[PDB]
Amino acid sequence: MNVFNTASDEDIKKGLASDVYFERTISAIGDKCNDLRVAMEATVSGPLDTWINFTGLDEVLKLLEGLDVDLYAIPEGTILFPRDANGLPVPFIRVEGRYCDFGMYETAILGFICQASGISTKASKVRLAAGDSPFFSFGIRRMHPAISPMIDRSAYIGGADGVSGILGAKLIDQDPVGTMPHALSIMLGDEEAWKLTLENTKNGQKSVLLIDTYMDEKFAAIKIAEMFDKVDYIRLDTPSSRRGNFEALIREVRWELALRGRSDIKIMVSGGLDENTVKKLREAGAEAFGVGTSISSAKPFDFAMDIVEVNGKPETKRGKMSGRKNVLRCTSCHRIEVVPANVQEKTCICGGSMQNLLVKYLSHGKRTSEYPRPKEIRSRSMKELEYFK
Amino acid sequence: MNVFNTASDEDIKKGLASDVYFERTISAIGDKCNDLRVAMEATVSGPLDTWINFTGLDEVLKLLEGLDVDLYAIPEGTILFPRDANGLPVPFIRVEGRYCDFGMYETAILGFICQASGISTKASKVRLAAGDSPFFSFGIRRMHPAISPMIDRSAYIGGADGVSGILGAKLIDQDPVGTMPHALSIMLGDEEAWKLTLENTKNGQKSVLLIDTYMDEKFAAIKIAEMFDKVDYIRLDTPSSRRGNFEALIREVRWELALRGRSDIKIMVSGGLDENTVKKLREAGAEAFGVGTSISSAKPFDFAMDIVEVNGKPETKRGKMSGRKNVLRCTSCHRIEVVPANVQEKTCICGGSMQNLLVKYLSHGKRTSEYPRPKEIRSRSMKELEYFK
Amino acid sequence: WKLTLENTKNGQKSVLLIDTYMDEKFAAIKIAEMFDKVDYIRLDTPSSRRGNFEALIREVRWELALRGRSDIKIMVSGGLDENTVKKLREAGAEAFGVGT
Amino acid sequence: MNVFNTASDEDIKKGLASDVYFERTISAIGDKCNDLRVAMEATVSGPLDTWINFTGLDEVLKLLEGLDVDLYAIPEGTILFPRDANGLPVPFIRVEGRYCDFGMYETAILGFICQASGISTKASKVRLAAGDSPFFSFGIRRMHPAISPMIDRSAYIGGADGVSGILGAKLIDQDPVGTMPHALSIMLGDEEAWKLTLENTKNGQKSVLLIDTYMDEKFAAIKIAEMFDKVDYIRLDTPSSRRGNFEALIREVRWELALRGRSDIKIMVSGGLDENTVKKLREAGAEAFGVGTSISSAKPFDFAMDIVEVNGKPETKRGKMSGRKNVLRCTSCHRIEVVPANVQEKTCICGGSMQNLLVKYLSHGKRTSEYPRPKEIRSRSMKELEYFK
Ligand SMILES: O=P(O)(O)OC[C@H]1C[C@H](OP(=O)(O)OP(=O)(O)O)[C@H](O)[C@@H]1O
Ligand SMILES: O=P(O)(O)OC[C@H]1C[C@H](OP(=O)(O)OP(=O)(O)O)[C@H](O)[C@@H]1O
Ligand SMILES: O=P(O)(O)OC[C@H]1C[C@H](OP(=O)(O)OP(=O)(O)O)[C@H](O)[C@@H]1O
Ligand SMILES: O=P(O)(O)OC[C@H]1C[C@H](OP(=O)(O)OP(=O)(O)O)[C@H](O)[C@@H]1O
Repeated sequence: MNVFNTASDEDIKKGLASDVYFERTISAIGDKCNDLRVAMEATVSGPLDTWINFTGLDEVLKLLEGLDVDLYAIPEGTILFPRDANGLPVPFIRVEGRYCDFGMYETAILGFICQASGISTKASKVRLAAGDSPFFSFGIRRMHPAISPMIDRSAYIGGADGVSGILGAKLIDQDPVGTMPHALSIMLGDEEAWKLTLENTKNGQKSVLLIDTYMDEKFAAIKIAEMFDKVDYIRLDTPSSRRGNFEALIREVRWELALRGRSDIKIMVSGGLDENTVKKLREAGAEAFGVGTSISSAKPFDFAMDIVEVNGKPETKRGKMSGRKNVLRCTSCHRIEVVPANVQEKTCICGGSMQNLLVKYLSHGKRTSEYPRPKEIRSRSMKELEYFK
Repeated sequence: MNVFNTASDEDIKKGLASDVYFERTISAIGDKCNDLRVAMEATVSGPLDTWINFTGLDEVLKLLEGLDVDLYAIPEGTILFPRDANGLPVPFIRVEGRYCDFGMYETAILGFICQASGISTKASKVRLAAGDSPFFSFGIRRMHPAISPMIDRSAYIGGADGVSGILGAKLIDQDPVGTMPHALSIMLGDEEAWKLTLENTKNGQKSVLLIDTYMDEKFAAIKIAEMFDKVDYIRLDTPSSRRGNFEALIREVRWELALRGRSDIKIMVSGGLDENTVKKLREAGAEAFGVGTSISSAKPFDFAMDIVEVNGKPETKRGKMSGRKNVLRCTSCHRIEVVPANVQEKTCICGGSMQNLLVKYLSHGKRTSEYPRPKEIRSRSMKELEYFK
Repeated sequence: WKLTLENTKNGQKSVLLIDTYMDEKFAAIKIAEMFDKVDYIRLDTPSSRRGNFEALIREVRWELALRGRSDIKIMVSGGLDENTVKKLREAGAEAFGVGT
Repeated sequence: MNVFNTASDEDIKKGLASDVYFERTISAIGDKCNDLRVAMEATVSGPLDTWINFTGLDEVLKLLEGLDVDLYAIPEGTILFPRDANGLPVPFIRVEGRYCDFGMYETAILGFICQASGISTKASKVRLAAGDSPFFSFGIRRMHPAISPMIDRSAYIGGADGVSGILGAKLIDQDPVGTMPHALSIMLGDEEAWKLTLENTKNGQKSVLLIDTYMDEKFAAIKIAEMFDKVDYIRLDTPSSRRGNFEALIREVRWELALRGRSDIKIMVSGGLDENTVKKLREAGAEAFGVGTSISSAKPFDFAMDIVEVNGKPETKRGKMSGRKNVLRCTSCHRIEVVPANVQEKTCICGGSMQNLLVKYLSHGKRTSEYPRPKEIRSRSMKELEYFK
């Protein structure tokens, strides 16, 4: 109950950020609440035609910490498919305890991993397409500001080299990235805007000039070459109506610059980009990318949380598989097999042994380890992404 | 800088929930900041093959209130296309003042109207498809909890009769909606779960029994008919793997019940529904719908904010149209024409006059009127939706 | 443009090719504030620059009207069909150059 | 200004075969005409999803010869893509001189290389499909007679073994090809027509009998086998309405003939054929092909001519790349790189060096060499086609 239409940390920790049916149900359970011990696993019902970059667990731990519950989960930054080598739904997190003790957090728990995972996953796809070239997350403006930090966080972990959001950058412990806007050229004109921008580019940072405000990207690039020398990048946000063939335009520009002996001036692009768009433009000559919407508004994975066991006995509903289970992965080929919890390791043909990926993060509500910082996590994520081409 | 990865009301009001390039630019503008008066209009670059249910302005006013800026906008709950009768981009909100005075809020302003509008718009499409039958917003679990209230808000305004979120319901001033979950049947069994659920259904509320936990929807429905009498609804969340032909199953169930003289038992459905899904199931016999994901994770409209005027003179970049402008609509056929601000009304062939829709909400940072409550807004929205079949 | 206007004769309408160097939009504004008796503005916009020709024509027509020059008609050419011509005429074009 | 609606050699040399805007413009340039030295290169805007067999330069030289202009160009019969290994538009001909001196010839210059190149290119595709079997150009009847010779010329150079046009054949210095028409059978009947045709087949030429006039190709073939002995070919122009499955019919015919010990009688086909049609029929058993329309009316490449330099300084418009340039090709793999004129050779990975393909054909209006005859050119063309499967 704050200024904007949002739930505060307090609200979500109090369980006010959830569906009423939960508390109403717990209430209905009454005295029986004490003798109701369950284990619930979270699986992906959502898109199965893609792998996923798991992200958002950090938020889950911050919420369940303190409650008398054991919590297992796959570490953020891991990349794998929603179904194992044999089509078994893979459980990303498991929670054990009194149903009534944490049941009202289903809503929040899902929310913390659904949207985030979609975001980190899209960034990963974009990462693969950007290759050795850098791309940055510029999409918070597309979503509610209240969640601007988690977006950049997942984007970063997903593979984004940098991030534009102030708070998101703070969260990942990196300096925000940002270039002069069109606004500047509209108010002061290109010449004065570029001068101001070059004069104000500081530290170990590269100068970048926005050139599609008024002129034709081609002639704007020439004008800049003959007007300034120390300019690292030329950024193009070319209006879609002007974007007849972006690839061709980038080439035209690159040739014109080389002709004037300025092949040193790199080219950056932004505005409505994908893994697809990014890949084709990088092949055209682009070396820096600004990616937003496609990542920030990435569709969320449809995670579901279900009781898979009741007071030690396997129990579920139709469409779900009962029993607590582990997620074994080949330390070599990364083959994955979902198995019953009473199986820790297994022999993986080709490579070696399959060890469990599901790690215990909470024990009786207490953190079993120190949670990794974002940079550490995206570090894992990139090694992880290496296995997907 | 709070517990979860979110920006607090304080953070966003301080402008910490934005791209660094803004402050960095303002800073670069320096002394010139005082003599830089601009007017920026917000237009939809996003999906143009659809109309839109504008929503989120409330958040914008709560943010800009206090600043020396005049603000015009189309009222939330209005429904129209992103381009006028002649393909001119329609401006949904206009802001006038010193660029440096509010420039850092571009990020937040967009975020407040992009995601929300997508949500309210999808709910509207779902509304049209539900007809006289009720549908509720059950999708917050799919997104970050921090924004669970704004989601239900837009969903409600979009046409949802009810909402499941606790905070969202508080915000719209309506009681949250919710039915017994599968969890209850897994822990206590159907028989005991249905009894508990019927015993705990109170007030002017209708009883609803979740029947797809263990049995076949068909036989579960029969068992319920011969077991209880006062049961208003039968809810089916049938697992997709069991959903061979949902329509056919609903019919099978409805016939079986009628045969046993229980045609009074209505049928509710939920789980992966659209305007499409909802329409076909309503034709099959469903009378109540639970809709989530499709609405809560609805793609956002790609709003852009651009300077359209500088110190009284028309000014913009390529791909944008300069000058402050009004949005005139036929009070009859609702034909829309974007025109230069110096045109208040116009004659609309067929019907009568075209009046301006862009209303001044803030004058020098002060609210020019009392903002409508959600119910009032969705009331407008439904009259508005009436014009679209 | 000066040469072209100076050499337009007889019962003929002046037409200025504006997509050589600038952005059609700003080139149109520059022309409005620079010359008065100009009957047409011709756009042969390179395909690589033709992201959405229809939208560009509109942008241009609005900009000109804003400056009270709605009298300046718009002509188009370059890779046109019955299809292309029909959609551009609906966008605002009033003269077409059709070849290939 | 002659009998038919055509421009005579005189008319085109006088520049009457062009758009008025040229002379009108030159005139407008006036006194400035003397100090306007430009270099214009011709590039393909046209179809880029295919390689091209350049043809028509011969006509260009015959027109520009005499004028004070230097002219470089890729030799006719060369085959390559419109864009180099890196997507740079490839210039096929360059002209240097006073703009006013030759500017009015843009129209004609393009016309000479646009239509022709399309024709030679299609013939090349047909060549590849005909394999070691011969195909002839029979399509002049589809286009205006005034240009019947240039059509056969390009068709020949493209790979056609022979040509039907009288003048075109004269131009390539080969005897025209031609078989008895249906007309003969309609006027005299098959029996008398075939006799006449066999009696009048002379020199080192093969007898060919048109058999689809009256009978069923199958029985007509049998009748011919048992009626004549020295018959080299059986030609089928089967009406499309009778062409249920041409491939199957050819087989039926070939079997019937073999059964009667006449497998020596080869089969020729014609009428609405492509690279596709030709390939499938050759696999069915056809050994000779008559191809017209598809080649004679082949779509033209959309060549454009643009000033790429003005008085020694690089200059162009948007969408074009400035500066005079060379077209380097790997003498091995035939990799192509468009480069600035000040680069003659380059090292081509894999194979060896890349030499320039753009050759100087005119120097101050004077031929720098003796132009190759058609046969010589198509000889080059076939070696050239060898690199494309
Ligand atoms: O999140 P980003 O990747 O930065 O892009 C978000 C918007 C903006 C950009 O268009 P605009 O520049 O707003 O205009 P237009 O659609 O005309 O190209 C792009 O086409 C997307 O629709
Ligand atoms: O937001 P909602 O409309 O409620 O639905 C969100 C999820 C859940 C439901 O599937 P599950 O019941 O989780 O399982 P399954 O996919 O197997 O049907 C549906 O198919 C969507 O994927
Ligand atoms: O016969 P017309 O209708 O006049 O047009 C013929 C060519 C030229 C024009 O392109 P260019 O201006 O040559 O270049 P681009 O293809 O890059 O647009 C058009 O796209 C056609 O391909
Ligand atoms: O240039 P050519 O390859 O020789 O073909 C040109 C025409 C003639 C032939 O049909 P006809 O024999 O005129 O009649 P039909 O279409 O009925 O087969 C073929 O189908 C093409 O349409």
